[PDB]
Amino acid sequence: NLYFQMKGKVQKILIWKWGQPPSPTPVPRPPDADPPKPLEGRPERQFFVKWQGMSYWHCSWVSELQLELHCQVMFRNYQRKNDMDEPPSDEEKSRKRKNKDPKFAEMEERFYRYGIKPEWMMIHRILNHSVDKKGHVHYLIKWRDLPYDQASWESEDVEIQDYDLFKQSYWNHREL
Repeated sequence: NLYFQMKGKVQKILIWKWGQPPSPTPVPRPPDADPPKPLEGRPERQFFVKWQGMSYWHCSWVSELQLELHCQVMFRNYQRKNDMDEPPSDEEKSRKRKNKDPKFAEMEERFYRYGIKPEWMMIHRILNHSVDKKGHVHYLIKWRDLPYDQASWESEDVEIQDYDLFKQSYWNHREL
């Protein structure tokens, strides 16, 4: 991925940071070469977004240009309310102690430090399911500390804490 993926429609910008420009260095060398480096570009703004209809697991980054081309009205509002030269920053000393767990560390670097509460990515319960013509199943999930109306679908094949434990609960208590 030499560039940012558009996953759907952007719902919200959670945060932004300055970042290095796309670079070609990442293009694999052929197996028949032996013993090239580009000059560093102007940093640009990168944006962490939530997508419409999708849980916090899917939050990813987009470029200023993608926001300009695809959410100009909502991006125009964002720019006018926010400082666009300096980016944004009980809750404190326990982000520290909880972090010595490596799955937490990883989630913290990837998600929580950009404004996602840990609970928002935890299954509260499964509400329903759907099947493709393929037979792949999706589950409509209520997340912890988020309303029912913010329930969202996830593929069965995803890796969320105790996903499978909840699936079995859903399925056991469904013909009772």
